Amino acid sequence: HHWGYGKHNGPEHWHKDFPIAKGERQSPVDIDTHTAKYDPSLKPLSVSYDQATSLRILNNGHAFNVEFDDSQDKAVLKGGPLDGTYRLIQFHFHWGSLDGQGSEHTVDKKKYAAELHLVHWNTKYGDFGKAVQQPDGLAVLGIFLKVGSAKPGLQKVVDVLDSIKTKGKSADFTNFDPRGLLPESLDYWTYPGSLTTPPLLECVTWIVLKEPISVSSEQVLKFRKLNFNGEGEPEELMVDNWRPAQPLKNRQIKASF
Ligand SMILES: Nc1cc(Cl)c(S(N)(=O)=O)cc1S(N)(=O)=O
Ligand SMILES: [Zn+2]
Repeated sequence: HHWGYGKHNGPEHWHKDFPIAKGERQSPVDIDTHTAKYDPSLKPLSVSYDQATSLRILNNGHAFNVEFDDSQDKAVLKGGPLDGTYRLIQFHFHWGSLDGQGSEHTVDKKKYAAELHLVHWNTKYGDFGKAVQQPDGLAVLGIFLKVGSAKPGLQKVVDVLDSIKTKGKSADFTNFDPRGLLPESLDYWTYPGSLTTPPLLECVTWIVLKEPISVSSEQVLKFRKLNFNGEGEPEELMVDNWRPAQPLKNRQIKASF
């Protein structure tokens, strides 16, 4: 009875195996644009993905991860609310069964069709495993996806999904440039949170971009063709793999604009 997004193993059940699910800094959260405060102390956000080197893509049973070689100082996120440098390790998405839902963070309660998460770990902790055990171990750059014009830079990801339809399947995925998934503006909201999937560790500094990227209906439809189940098992379409907004509690969301 592994965790998932179904009625019997979904978000409302996670607290049993992962008590921190009801913690003080859980993610995602609803971003109230009028309550968020502009913070002039925020330094410019720096996204340096020029030397990013992807290794492959994997269907982990709940979504898919595009993994990067993080053994060297490449693909770094810094500046903004961050102290030091965070290295890119992987990115994945959360999406819905319908265009009207799919994102984890919401803006004034608005749900986007999907949400992209570029995960980075604080280099002062040596690696990802040690980083997640620290309050400032990770920095996740979140980007909303809305349905409209196609996103050319996402097509290579979309076309490879056919080869990893079921849980456990992976495929070589090199030379993918994550810069093609970024919107024009780097304006963002930031707050201290957690992983949105079990183990739900509260080790994340969230940086959510205000500007969404547009992807075509055809592109997101292919995301929905993936399977939660493994090869040869009853088909369970991989959709609605998003956790709903959690209590903000004692936290303030800061705006870079
Ligand atoms: N490993 C991992 C790390 C982070 Cl930080 C996040 S998220 N959703 O908090 O960005 C999700 C995952 S997972 N289990 O989906 O691969
Ligand atoms: Zn995520």
